[PDB]
Amino acid sequence: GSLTEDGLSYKEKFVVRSYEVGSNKTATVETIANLLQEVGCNHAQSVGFSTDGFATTTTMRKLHLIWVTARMHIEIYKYPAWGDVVEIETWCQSEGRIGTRRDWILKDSVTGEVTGRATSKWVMMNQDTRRLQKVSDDVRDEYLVFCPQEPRLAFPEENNRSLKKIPKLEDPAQYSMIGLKPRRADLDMNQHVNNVTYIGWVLESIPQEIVDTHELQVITLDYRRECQQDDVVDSLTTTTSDSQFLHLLRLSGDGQEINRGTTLWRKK
Amino acid sequence: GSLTEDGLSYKEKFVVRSYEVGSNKTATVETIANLLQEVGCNHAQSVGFSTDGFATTTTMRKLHLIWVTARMHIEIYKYPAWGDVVEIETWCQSEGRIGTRRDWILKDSVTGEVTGRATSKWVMMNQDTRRLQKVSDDVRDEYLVFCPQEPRLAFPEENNRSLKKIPKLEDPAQYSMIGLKPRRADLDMNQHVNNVTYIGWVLESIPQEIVDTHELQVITLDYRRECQQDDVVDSLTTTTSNDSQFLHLLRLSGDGQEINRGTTLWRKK
Ligand SMILES: O=C(c1c(F)cccc1F)N1CCCC1
Ligand SMILES: O=C(c1c(F)cccc1F)N1CCCC1
Ligand SMILES: O=C(c1c(F)cccc1F)N1CCCC1
Ligand SMILES: O=C(c1c(F)cccc1F)N1CCCC1
Repeated sequence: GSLTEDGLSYKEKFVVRSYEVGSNKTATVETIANLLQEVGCNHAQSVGFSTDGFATTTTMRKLHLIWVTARMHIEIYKYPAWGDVVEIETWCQSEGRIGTRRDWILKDSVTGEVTGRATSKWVMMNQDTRRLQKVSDDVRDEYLVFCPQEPRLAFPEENNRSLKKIPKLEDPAQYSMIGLKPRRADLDMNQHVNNVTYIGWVLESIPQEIVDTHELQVITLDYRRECQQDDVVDSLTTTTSDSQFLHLLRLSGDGQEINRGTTLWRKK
Repeated sequence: GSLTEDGLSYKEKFVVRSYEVGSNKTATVETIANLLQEVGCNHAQSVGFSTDGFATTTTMRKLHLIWVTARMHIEIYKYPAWGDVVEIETWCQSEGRIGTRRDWILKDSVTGEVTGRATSKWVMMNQDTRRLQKVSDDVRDEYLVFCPQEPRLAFPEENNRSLKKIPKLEDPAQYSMIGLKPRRADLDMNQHVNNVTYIGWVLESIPQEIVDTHELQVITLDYRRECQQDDVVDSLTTTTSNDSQFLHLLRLSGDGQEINRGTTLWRKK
């Protein structure tokens, strides 16, 4: 991978691996999400930011401040097949004192056509107290020189799927997958659960008949709380309708919410 | 990746990814195992085999026969760091009518030194009845032209740790991780649990203090029964021992039917 000619975005090519594909011989949404996360790491390394998923500066490290994902939105038109090369382009943009946004464009290396796109909202948080805070001007100026100055949105449409309010699922849920625990392969280098695992856990409550006859087109996921290594999760789904679903991840014991989201599927 | 000059082995280079590393900022043993599996797929594709992990010929497809892993053995000297390029070389060899063997050599692309090695035993099985069978001569002659004729072993040693008999763990186990279920990310393109998942499940019963102070040097794993998508697994570990050795057992949570048995060796960091 490498920064583009203007140094305001990053591109990387990936060959789809054998263990990265689902039952339709194409990459899973979790493989796509892992690749967006990997290209985001390489963009942060290529410009001197901390490489560990938190994209910190020496100022943030001193203050014990990290960037955390608050929302992930992904739309896939064509899943790359096993052996195919996918080219992902990523860039960041400041959203004032609210936080940062990271966008992605997925393309077929052979045809050059857009096969998918993603957007994510990141917030500043103290790693110890887990207390969110507004972005300070000392921090803003450190990353602004690596962002395009004019708006560059992967999802430009005025009021679109990526910025909608997600409601809380009402009990009883139509579908559920209970007793979900993370293993060591689900943890990152800092022993925290990888944000791609939450996507897999959300999709675990989608019935197999939907997976066998439909393809996932859109997924929006809000991150409210983190799941610890020794926590147990319950995944809940209800049909709100193409097939649309409302999702909810909550701790198995007290029922504390960790995630909420929506998925949209198309008939194959 | 590509077949070597003689067409009797395959090489491929991989860059270690950010989500592929553990707490030490180096590749996990499951990432290594996934890469050996990927280079094995590409070797099978480069010479005309099925590619779905079963390495089948038109003869094997007609008879509903597949190749399945019976044993996996891995020894790692240095785990590649995040960003490092690892070069893996793989080849196959016939073991008479017992089955096939697939071997691997892991090297650092910059230094050219051997950082790891693996060996695996594969058996012929009917897809439907799940009944093992000896390798027929019609099948042998279809893959023998893609194998070295003289023996080429990743583990040559006269007395080596890849061919030892593994005993069955006695209850009560010293350690255990109970209620392990596979999710959709644990399944392959044919909806079966990926062989690498069993390795992760075995390591789940190893206490965190061992993982934090030791590095995994050797892992031997026997595959006895497959875990279905809706099965639940219990992982059991007991210390058999500067080095730490463990005896492992994977069994179904209900009836206690054995699915895997193995051994791990760890050295102090
Ligand atoms: O400060 C950055 C960042 C950037 F603004 C440009 C390039 C690389 C970076 F890590 N980020 C905040 C969270 C999302 C990424
Ligand atoms: O505490 C978290 C969080 C995390 F810090 C890591 C993983 C998942 C999480 F929900 N958040 C609150 C603000 C949005 C993210
Ligand atoms: O028949 C093969 C094979 C081979 F013998 C040479 C090259 C590629 C192959 F898939 N195998 C069966 C078990 C796994 C390897
Ligand atoms: O029943 C299995 C098996 C399988 F066929 C697929 C996956 C895991 C398994 F333990 N075996 C019998 C001896 C060789 C492996």
